[PDB]
Amino acid sequence: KVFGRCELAAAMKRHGLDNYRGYSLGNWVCAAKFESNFNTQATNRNTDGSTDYGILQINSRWWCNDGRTPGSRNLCNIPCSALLSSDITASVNCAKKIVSDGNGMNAWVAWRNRCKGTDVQAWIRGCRL
Repeated sequence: KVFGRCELAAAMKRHGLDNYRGYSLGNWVCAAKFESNFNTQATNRNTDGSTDYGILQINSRWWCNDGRTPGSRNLCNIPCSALLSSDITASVNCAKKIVSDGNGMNAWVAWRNRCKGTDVQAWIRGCRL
């Protein structure tokens, strides 16, 4: 599913991402925009054999199992395909585990290069939350 900007904003808030770990909803929408262009079915293979999945492009090397990633760990305890459904539950709950520690949203390269330090708040402007 390819989400509209405000449509994904409402769904994410509905899934408890607004201010999760101190990150306002704008961050998540902006991260989704640049990681997958709001497309839950986005996938990108990497040279290390891993693959990034879903709206937030979660990597299989550590968070999910796709049965072909070398030295793969499945910390979110799910098949990577679960990160591709129109139902964002899996991606959201896995992302919550990822952002909970480590380096926060700095875990998302696109968020770090296109959202961090900008009016991330703009991505929710005019939205029907």
